[PDB]
Amino acid sequence: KVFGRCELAAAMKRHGLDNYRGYSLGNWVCAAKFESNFNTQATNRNTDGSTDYGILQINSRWWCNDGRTPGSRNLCNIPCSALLSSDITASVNCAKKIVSDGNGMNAWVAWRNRCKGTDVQAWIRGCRL
Ligand code: NA
Repeated sequence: KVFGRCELAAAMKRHGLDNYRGYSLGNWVCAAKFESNFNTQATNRNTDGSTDYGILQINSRWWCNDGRTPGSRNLCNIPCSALLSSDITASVNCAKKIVSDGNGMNAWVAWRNRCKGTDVQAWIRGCRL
């Protein structure tokens, strides 16, 4: 599923992300825009052979099992395929675990480089929320 901007904001808010660990909803929508262009089925292979999955490009090195990332962990206890569903539930819930682990949203490179310190509210402007 490919979401509209406001459409995904509304879905993320439904699933408990708005101000989760002090991170406003705009932060989450901005991260998703630059990670996946709002596509639940986005995948990208990393140089170490791990792969990032879904709307927030969660990494099989630590957070899910895909069967082709040797010596990795599965801290969200899920197959990586779970992070590609039209239903954003598994991605939101594993993201809550990642952002709560010490490094906050700096875990997401696109967030650090393109959203952090920006006017992230723009990302929810015009959305019925
Ligand atoms: Na893994």
